[PDB]
Amino acid sequence: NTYQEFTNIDQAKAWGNAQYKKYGLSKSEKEAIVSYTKSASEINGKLRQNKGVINGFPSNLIKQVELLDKSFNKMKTPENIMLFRGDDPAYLGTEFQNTLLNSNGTINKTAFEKAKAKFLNKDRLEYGYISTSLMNVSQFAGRPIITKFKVAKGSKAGYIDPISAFAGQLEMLLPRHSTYHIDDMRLSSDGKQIIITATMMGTAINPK
Ligand SMILES: NC(=O)c1cccnc1
Repeated sequence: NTYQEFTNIDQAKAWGNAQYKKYGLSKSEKEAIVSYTKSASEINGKLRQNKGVINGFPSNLIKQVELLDKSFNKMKTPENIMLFRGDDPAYLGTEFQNTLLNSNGTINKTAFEKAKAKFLNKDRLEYGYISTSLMNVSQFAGRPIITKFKVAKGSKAGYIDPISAFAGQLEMLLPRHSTYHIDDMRLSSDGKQIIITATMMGTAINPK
């Protein structure tokens, strides 16, 4: 299976904007998505902490989460696509927070081997929503960990960039409680980054 990889910002925006125009999101769904782009770290943090159980959340956050979940009934990718993220060391676990990079700003080889043993050829379940970009955009592309997600035609995925509170992110949102498989992990040419290739399986949250 081949996955569409956008190579040009204008081409990516054109395609994304075309997708967004057809979603027919409701007023309430749009409000929930706007708020997500302002408060994603709080929302995803609480989802991770509680392993996806939202019963104890404030009433307004339950409503927001259920609206985001339901919005994916309208938001699917029309083709196999590649999506991107940049992550900081803690993404690999607490043990990598202050050990992944050496004093030169280069990936420590012992940490890289430990990360490979931990994640290579394994599944990973994410309790939060996954914010991605259509390309490796500048804002996040200098982070030490770059992930390329292979997302199959028909999968829940939404270009929310047109109503995001923030610019330059080419943001495609993926549903919460998604599982992906780490296929490949290697250092970059200059040794400053870990490039991860993963295959998106899909989400366990499927209302309606
Ligand atoms: N960390 C990221 O790559 C990212 C992508 C899109 C929106 N927000 C964050």
